[PDB]
Amino acid sequence: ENLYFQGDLIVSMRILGKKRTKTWHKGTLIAIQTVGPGKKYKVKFDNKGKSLLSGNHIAYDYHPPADKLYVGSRVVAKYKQVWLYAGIVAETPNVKNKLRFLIFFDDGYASYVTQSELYPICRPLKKTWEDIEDISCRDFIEEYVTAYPNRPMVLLKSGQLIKTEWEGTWWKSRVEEVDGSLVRILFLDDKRCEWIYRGSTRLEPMF
Repeated sequence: ENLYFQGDLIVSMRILGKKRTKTWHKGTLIAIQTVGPGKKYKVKFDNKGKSLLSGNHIAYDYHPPADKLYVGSRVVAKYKQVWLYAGIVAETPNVKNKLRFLIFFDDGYASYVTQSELYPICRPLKKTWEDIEDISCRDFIEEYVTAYPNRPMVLLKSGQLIKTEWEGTWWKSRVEEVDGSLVRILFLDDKRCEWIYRGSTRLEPMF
């Protein structure tokens, strides 16, 4: 069946859709199609083309109120070239994170963002992490979200020497900076930095 309405979605609304690049882009919802119990959403993007997308691959083009965001909420967020990329809410605003949202992006990256940097996915899966492609990231997120608020983390201080994983091996590294539940690691040989979640198994003390 072709529908005009489905939940709070309405044909002709402006929306965000996930392109094959895995980045998300502005478009118009031009059809809603059902095949038995399944639903698909046809989006005409502003620049490039039409896609027929599942409901977990479209997002509303507004910022959600804080009371609709939980740990485990499926979102699209500003990713640092600024793109929109999918992720999971790991923390909501509190004193210890200076009232920011912590996002775990689908590729394993973590960042603090503000409400104005977030968009809600329209039809998230019941287990929101189940559409994370990478099995290792998917399993990590499942454990994190379901164990929350029980969060094993390593206490780290600037100047501390540790081993950090990159491309499957351990590297000598130094803590450069700490920000909430994130640590900025300097890889000593490569002399570049990366922000990493303090409960990541990439930090040798967590492994």
